[PDB]
Amino acid sequence: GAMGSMKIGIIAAMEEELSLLLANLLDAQEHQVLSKTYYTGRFGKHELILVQSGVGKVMSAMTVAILVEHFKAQAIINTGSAGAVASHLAIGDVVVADRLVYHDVDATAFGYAYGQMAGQPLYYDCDPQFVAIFKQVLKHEKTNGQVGLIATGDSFVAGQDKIDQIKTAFSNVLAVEMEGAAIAQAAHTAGKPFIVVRAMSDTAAHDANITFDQFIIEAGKRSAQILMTFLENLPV
Amino acid sequence: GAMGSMKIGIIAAMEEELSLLLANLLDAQEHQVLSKTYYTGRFGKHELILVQSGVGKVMSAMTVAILVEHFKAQAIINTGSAGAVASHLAIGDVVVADRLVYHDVDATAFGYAYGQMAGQPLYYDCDPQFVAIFKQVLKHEKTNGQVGLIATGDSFVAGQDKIDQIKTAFSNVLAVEMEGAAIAQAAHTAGKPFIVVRAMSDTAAHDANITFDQFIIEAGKRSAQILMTFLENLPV
Ligand SMILES: CSC[C@H]1O[C@@H](n2cnc3c(N)ncnc32)[C@H](O)[C@@H]1O
Repeated sequence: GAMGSMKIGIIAAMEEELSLLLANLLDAQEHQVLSKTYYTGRFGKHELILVQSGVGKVMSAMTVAILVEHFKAQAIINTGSAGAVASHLAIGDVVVADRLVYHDVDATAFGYAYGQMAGQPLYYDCDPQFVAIFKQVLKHEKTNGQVGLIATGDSFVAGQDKIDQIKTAFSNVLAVEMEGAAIAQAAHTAGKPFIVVRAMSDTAAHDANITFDQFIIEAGKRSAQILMTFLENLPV
Repeated sequence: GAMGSMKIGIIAAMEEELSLLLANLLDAQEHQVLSKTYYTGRFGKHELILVQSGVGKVMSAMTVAILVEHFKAQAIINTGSAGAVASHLAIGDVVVADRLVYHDVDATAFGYAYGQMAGQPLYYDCDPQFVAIFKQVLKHEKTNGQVGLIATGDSFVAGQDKIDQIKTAFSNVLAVEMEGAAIAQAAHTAGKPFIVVRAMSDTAAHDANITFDQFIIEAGKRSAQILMTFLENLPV
């Protein structure tokens, strides 16, 4: 592209988390690759490749490999919903991850840290460039958006017992979801900068499915709006 | 004749199996993609792509995505070793999985069965021809083995109480390991037939007096030999 324009891959697990970004994409074109639809186009000064990956670690990690190998993405961003687990964090609030960790990985029998996949770091560090820009977006909005740790696992967290297990393991976790550390692990192995941004759909309580169904449209929308302000502020 | 020469991706976890397969490839070429090493060449009537397996769900999902998109694999074979969890299996027996399931996935709040990923079946199905052909190789070579279920999660499960929990949840499980169902979920998403096979490194009672890393030296060679027979018996 011109100057420092980037090709940015953006992954949302579900339709509600990608619809608004698609409504913003200029010069859009669909592509079918490994049975998923990728949408190329422009936003602000950058080129995006959007995809609805499907939920969880395997689906999201496949889309990072194809975004980098096939679409030549230079950065990877995940957006969508999450369950709020920290104190002082409500439904509709935004968390931008500065680090990702798995809460459901136990290879401690091979002498790894709890949460650490073999052959990987325990924490995946979001790009510090992107964190600083998103930190300034949240600041300018002047509400309750936070930057901190998001934890991932292949489970939808719904109950105090699994909140307590996660916070015992990682006391500073803000929110939980099913793709952020998977996308971070994949983009880290590919050598490309990444970040995760989420808006809270629920508080991961025993009946969190009912709350998620109420708020998933809003959570997808809110995460996407913050992401677009970041893209407007990412220079070239 | 039918589909002709099949491009087959082989994800081999045992380094002595991968070295023996590579030693048999015609026109062997080395390739780096997303920082990982793949070998392409021919064996018998087929073109192969060989790669060392990574560990866990995310590295498995990237490997299948790259084998299919970059190298145009039309089928995925994943081999390795794992301890038995069913009582009747002996050290060195070969489990040919016909189904894979996750033991560590909980989206039950939404009404899914335990183990079932959102948007997926609870069990993934290995290709029925590949399962029959492998079972026949074992029979022809008078090598003991069994067809059945393998359960996967992003943990190494060392505690027997946790093993018994997985057996309570999935009654017919023969063995538990860290990549098979992610290979299955990724290859199925891609629309490619696949199969997962494991040599049993230990019995359910832990009778082995050789370690896993020692077991896989000679087992990797045995598994390479069985695989090359399977590839000779895969029709064009
Ligand atoms: C339908 S499975 C839940 C989907 O929404 C996100 N998510 C939203 N709230 C939660 C929660 N409480 N626990 C886990 N993942 C969540 C996940 O990353 C996944 O894509």
